[PDB]
Amino acid sequence: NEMLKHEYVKVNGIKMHYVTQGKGKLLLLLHGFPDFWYVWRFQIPALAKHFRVVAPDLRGYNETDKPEGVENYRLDLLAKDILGLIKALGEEHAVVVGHDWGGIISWTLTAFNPQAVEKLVILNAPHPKAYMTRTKNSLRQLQKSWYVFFFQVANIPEKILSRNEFAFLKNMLIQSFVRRDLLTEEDLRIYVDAWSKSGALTSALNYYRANLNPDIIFSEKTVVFPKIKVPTLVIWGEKDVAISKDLIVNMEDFIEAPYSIKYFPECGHWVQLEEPELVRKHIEEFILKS
Amino acid sequence: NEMLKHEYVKVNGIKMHYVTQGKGKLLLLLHGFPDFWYVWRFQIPALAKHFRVVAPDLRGYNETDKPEGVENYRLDLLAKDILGLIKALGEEHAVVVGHDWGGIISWTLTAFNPQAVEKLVILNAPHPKAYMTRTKNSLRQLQKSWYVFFFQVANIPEKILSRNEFAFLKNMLIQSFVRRDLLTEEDLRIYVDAWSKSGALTSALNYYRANLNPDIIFSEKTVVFPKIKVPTLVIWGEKDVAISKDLIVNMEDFIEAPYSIKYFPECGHWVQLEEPELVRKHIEEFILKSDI
Ligand SMILES: [Cl-]
Ligand SMILES: [Cl-]
Ligand SMILES: [Cl-]
Repeated sequence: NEMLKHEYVKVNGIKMHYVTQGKGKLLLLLHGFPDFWYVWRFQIPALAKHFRVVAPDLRGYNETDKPEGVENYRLDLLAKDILGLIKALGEEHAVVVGHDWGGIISWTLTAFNPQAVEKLVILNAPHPKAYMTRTKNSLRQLQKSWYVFFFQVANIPEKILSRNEFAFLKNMLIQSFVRRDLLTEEDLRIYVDAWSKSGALTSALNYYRANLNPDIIFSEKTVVFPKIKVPTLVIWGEKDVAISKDLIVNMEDFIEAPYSIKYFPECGHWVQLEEPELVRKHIEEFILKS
Repeated sequence: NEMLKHEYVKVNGIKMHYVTQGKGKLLLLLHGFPDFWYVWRFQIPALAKHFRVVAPDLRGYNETDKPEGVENYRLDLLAKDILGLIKALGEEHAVVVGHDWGGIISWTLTAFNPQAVEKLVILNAPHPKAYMTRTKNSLRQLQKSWYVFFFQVANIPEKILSRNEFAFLKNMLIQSFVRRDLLTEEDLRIYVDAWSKSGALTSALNYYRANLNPDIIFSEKTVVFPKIKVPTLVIWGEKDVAISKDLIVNMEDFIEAPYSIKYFPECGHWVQLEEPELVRKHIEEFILKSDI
């Protein structure tokens, strides 16, 4: 866009890059792996027609700072980055939309800090308690999560993912799309630029090492996780090659607030790229509802 | 059984435990993970009607020695253990039947030492060159091999697998079976005893660390592997949660000698437990009621 603006702001001891367009109610769009703000390229101008849209690069990604060490990527710290971002942007609360890791962070932010979240929207991101409790008993989820186990190993995943101009990552994306030409060559050049930022791949992989290591996946005991107390919308592409439907059933046990789920039976993990207008529509309607 | 006998023998620098029953033509039964000789409990007395059956515990398992270190579980060493066992049993060769890792070892033994193998029977074990070439290009195989990646981590998988009397491992097995009651309460007690042997879990996991680490899976090299020169029967349970059919089709470069494949469309990885009589019948027919 011409109206899209790049900004950097200090939050939670790190500098965060974001793009923004629009005025009004603050709406955050939070990417996951192996994306960055640009995954929201279709939604930013559309949502910016009625809202102040901010799409940051999460800790470790693209133009945001990249602290060294696995411990710097624990979910508690990632959610504190977003809490800090809302404060730094001059709001008491935001509408928070998260996909993939951005959605895991959003569930966490909303649970522990409901005062900062006006409404929560989740795209293809399991609730932490659901993944922690259920994965060990879902052979289909364990199989879909093969690469989570691969990413635990030091050094090798960085090497394999980066080889031949990130051929693996390009493939991972393509294999996940429900039409396999969903990204253009222009998109891919922009993705490679973000992937090639010094330290970005290791930092992204550290999310898996910090938060989805085998102790967490195969924990004998359930975790304590506060109920969600804000209205919540889940958008769920059912042909997700990374997440089994086993993990999104029954979110209401975790939510003490209005809850709605919109299934997209013929979309996969990148629902916002596959049905960009329907996704935008559902978001706008849910936010304008009250 | 009453006629089953336990023995220990020194081979390839380690002491190996095995059970034996029967007299006549020597037949080896080689288990995989997370089994030991006892996976062959149904087949041993039945095959002992026509063969001298020997079912060893592989290096690292149950009553066999358990050398320290990942490097001691490379496939070449494991195959040399079995070559040594055949020699130690007083014969020049044996019929070799292998399931899972025992099958991978059997492919390797047969390729590099064909004079020691009379005939080869493989149950749900991909040819090493097929797994090495194809896995990295097969999303379905990579997904099925989630646990291969899990097992690469030091210490943690041993802890998780062993906790609460091997609750994980029992679950892993059950989720892999397509028949009920393959493990009775009595069988489970016996399994837990073997699993609990000092160093056994680490040694079993070292097969995956030594031979199927991510560098090996994703390597852009083709592997050298001799052609199979002994008659070979592959038995394949199609509902295998661990191995994609991508890895068993198209053997043509790999085998020179006569080859037969028997698919079991309604069995999984543990085909010898799920259709024990049909599996035994195909083995007996192939070995003793052969062609040219
Ligand atoms: Cl749950
Ligand atoms: Cl749909
Ligand atoms: Cl069958």
